[PDB]
Amino acid sequence: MYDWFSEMRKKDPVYYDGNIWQVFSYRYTKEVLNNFSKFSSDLTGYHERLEDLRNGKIRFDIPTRYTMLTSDPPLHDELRSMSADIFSPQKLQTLETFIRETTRSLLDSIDPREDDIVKKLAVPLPIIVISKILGLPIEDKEKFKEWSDLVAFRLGKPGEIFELGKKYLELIGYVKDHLNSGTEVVSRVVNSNLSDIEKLGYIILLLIAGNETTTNLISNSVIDFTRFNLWQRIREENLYLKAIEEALRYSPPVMRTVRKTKERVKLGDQTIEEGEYVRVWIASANRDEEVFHDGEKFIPDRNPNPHLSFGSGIHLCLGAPLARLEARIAIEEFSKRFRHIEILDTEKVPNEVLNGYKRLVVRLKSN
Ligand code: HEM
Ligand SMILES: Brc1ccc(-c2c[nH]cn2)cc1
Repeated sequence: MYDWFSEMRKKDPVYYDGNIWQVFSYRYTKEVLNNFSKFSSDLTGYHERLEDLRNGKIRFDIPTRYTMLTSDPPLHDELRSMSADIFSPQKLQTLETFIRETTRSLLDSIDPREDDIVKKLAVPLPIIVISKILGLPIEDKEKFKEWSDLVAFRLGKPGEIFELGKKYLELIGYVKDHLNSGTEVVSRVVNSNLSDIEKLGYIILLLIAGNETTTNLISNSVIDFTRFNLWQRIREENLYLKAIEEALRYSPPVMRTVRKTKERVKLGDQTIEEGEYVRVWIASANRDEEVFHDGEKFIPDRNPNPHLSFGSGIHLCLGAPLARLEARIAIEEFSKRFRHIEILDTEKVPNEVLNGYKRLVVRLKSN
């Protein structure tokens, strides 16, 4: 991947293959993400469908097509304003003790002789925390893991990031069943003037959409710290903050995102017609030598680090404060708890957009 990224950054940072456009450089990736009025996120016809969702002309549709992720202002801003305070660093910091205690309890379960830390640590932690945050109970741990795994790039369905089918219908039933038992942010959504379809979409987005990405950050951090032999230096030079930021830059859990042009636009030397998909490679931008000195090197105290792994602009990841907090606490506690790590076996996430591990089997020496 990354050698190809370098080639495109050098010869062809803005590339048309006869179907869609792909962007590989930092400057044009950032330009795309921030220019919401020319590069639209409404890939599912949310704006076009809004009135008939709300007046009930549209009776049946896929709830997760219609969330803030696939909308433009003002609809986007109005949606996000209902939960933006909950996910701010100021408000999340209350949760620090709960997350730290949950982490150490997950660490307890680890057989240091041989264990899968994706299965023991990285997968359960985001699910437990978001369930706490939303007041939506984990009734079946296995169902919640399966629901979290529904998240995927979906070829030919732009904007759609959920695998559908029987599992998805079960998720919907679950949310309907616990609508009225949630915390205050859930109540905001439920009591709003959104259509039922939008309400379901919104709740599912918050409950499920962030689990695997956060799991992937934790897994990728463990891999990166181990492979480049940084555990001691990070521990002793207290580099947790900047090291996790560098893991974000170097091993982005979300490799790319996409936009659709609202009008003819110019991006660098190229002219993109209206109604074109523009895929923006976060992973490649994150190594742009014009922005990051020695971009191919993992530097645990890297500074500055304006990486695009949470995006940029108005859609800048709502969960970024939360993901940073969980990851930092997970790594800190893990680092405090174990002296030595050997990677015994790995299985990557196999598909296009998500970058992380299905299995991470390690041998550890505890203190
Ligand atoms: C390491 C973990 C994570 C990474 C790398 C990540 C990445 C991203 C990226 C790149 C975007 C922008 C997509 C775009 O511009 O089209 C985004 C948006 C979003 N993310 Fe995350 N994310 C993470 C964790 C989370 C978590 C934990 C949650 C929820 C609890 C979450 C919820 C959202 C939401 C709701 C949006 C839409 C924001 C909007 O449209 O205004 N993410 N994320
Ligand atoms: Br495919 C895919 C792309 C982005 C997600 C950002 C995602 N989740 C939370 N923030 C999830 C799946």
